[PDB]
Amino acid sequence: GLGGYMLGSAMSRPMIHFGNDWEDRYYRENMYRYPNQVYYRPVDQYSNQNNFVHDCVNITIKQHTVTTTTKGENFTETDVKMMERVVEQMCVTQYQKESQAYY
Repeated sequence: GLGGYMLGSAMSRPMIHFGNDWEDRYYRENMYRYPNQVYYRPVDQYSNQNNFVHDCVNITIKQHTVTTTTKGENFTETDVKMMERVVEQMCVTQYQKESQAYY
């Protein structure tokens, strides 16, 4: 749970076309190191994905930096920015089992 949320047991690595070839490659080359689990606050009612993705691209990104750097990993500012796109996806990629209606 992590308290307020559902840290789902695992989810898929997304694939995302960044609009630049090397930003696609940057993420893809890194998708192994990147999260395999994210928090989600469920869009039961609120609606637009960005509104709930707030607590994700906040607290998931924190919990995949702080808690990964703890073992001696380190994701750069760029690694983190790349992860934003993946975390907005993953949070939905999880609850998509309803929210394919929304996304």
